[PDB]
Amino acid sequence: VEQASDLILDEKIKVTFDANVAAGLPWEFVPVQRDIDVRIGETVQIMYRAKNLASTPTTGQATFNVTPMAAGAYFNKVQCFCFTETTLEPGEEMEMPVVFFVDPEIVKPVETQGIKTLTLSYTFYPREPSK
Repeated sequence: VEQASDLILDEKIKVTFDANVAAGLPWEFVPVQRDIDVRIGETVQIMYRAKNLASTPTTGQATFNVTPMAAGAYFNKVQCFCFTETTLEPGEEMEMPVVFFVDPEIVKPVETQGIKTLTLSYTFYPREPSK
């Protein structure tokens, strides 16, 4: 419920935020850490910063894959309305909080059965004018 307060058994989930950026998004999209720990629900705060380094505005409606492979399904809050990243003029600092906690239901099916690093491959690469 964008908390977990039952699901939080003291079992450690790792998560590994592979934040990639390419030309298409000429924004200084810094990961906070490459990774986090959550105890399977432990509802953390991890911000992100994207500072625009272009000479004209861009958009930033970037694709993400929230899975090492098997899981994805067991990611809590795979999408929502009001995408954080969006649009910036040539200079400005976007920064936004994120919250992330893996569902312990991951440790149920044969699918995953050991899988517990909900790796978020972010690919910041829509369209660049000329930075």
